[PDB]
Amino acid sequence: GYPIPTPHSGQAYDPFADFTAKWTRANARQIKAQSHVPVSPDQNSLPLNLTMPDIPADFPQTNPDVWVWDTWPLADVHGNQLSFQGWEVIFSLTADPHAGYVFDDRHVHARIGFFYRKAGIPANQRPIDGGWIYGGHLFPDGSSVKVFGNVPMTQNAEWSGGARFVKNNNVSLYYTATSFNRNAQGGNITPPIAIISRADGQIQADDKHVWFTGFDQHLPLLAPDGKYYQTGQQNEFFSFRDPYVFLDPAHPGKTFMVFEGNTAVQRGSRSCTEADLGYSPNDPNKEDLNAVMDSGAIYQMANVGLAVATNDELTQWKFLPPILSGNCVNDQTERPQIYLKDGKYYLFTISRRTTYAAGVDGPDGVYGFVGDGIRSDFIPLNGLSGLTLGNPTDLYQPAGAPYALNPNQNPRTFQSYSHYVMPGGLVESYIDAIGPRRGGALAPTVKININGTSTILDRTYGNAGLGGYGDIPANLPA
Repeated sequence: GYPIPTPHSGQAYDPFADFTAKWTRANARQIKAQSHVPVSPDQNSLPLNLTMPDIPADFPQTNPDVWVWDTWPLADVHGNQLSFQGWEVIFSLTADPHAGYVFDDRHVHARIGFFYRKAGIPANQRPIDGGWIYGGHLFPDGSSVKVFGNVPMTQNAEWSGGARFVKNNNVSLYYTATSFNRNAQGGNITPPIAIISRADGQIQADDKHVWFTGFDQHLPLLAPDGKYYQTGQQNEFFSFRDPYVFLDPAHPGKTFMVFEGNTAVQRGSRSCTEADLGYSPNDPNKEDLNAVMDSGAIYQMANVGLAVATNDELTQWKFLPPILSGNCVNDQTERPQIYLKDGKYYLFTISRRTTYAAGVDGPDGVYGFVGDGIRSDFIPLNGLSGLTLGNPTDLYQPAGAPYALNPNQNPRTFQSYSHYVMPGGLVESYIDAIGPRRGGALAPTVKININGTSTILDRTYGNAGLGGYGDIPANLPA
């Protein structure tokens, strides 16, 4: 019934070289191949080892005054999570739950906030909610939007990136600034503008609180080129965001960045090739290329981009060819991260069931690939499928939506999103929808065992796999 997965070597290339690993239809079709029809009253089709445990429906809010979603720690370029003066510090996308707009209209209102808590306390000794103290907006009002200059706009938002502890500034925040020009119906009057940007500030603390100064000067670093990375002009619905800045010890003088993009094509272009399908000419379960494009799969054109700093100050950056594409497979490979383990390079990226191309299916959650370098013939994890950890999902019934759950679907198919892989394979995420309840709160922290080309969610960790709500611990003092 199911096709032979596209094989991959994991072989490393020069980071500057023109080679892009393909997350192929033959690979992605492995996810449903590995699935089982759920046995009532169970509603999960995924392998148990690739399934996030059920989050309790009585979960606490991270903060009752703030919607919280995509979250990152205070870090260095190695990926270490740092306490500062005996505090743990996190940064979150933030919105107001009592301001007129509904949770799914969060995005255009997003402000980067910070939270803090005393370090060196085991999760099970903290308050159930993780004990995060909300410090407020990280950036001064009006500082971020200066990055767009004098352009027509109705909204601007601060989206995800990273905080690097490093001019008696000591924190560089890499994030995505986005500008919208929308009619009241949410229609684009002009295409959204998405600029990966940097703001530097100073973290300070005493015994009572953490606070920040600076972040007045926002530097535009990268906008899509329309050669490697799709622009608003090519596709008003383009994705360009989620900078992950890191050091590769294979390239000691360099600073790199992975990010979410789309394959740089005009929307509706019949641009998919045999290499995106990834079949043996002899596979009896192979697809026809034109048939795949006719099914509308040409609207799913995810890539993970790579950029390299061109000055010592990391204020100037250059695009390199994309390191992964999911053309005719999925439109979204979000929050890409490079995770170094056992001398290997893991690319983790988050994706959605509802952004899969026709004829391909998989859950919301974390996808993973392993290689010998940051530019590899990346090996999709777990039976050459790419699935690392999915929300419990029946792939034999419709997806529905977090704002309108299909009754025949697992009510936790949207339970978590924006999974971030921390040192020692701990995974931090936010709650979207659990049955009728919307989250905007941090999920229980979870643990994946990363073993070569496969992964197991650790059901010995915390309570049957679930650790503390919003448990984002520092491994090193700053």
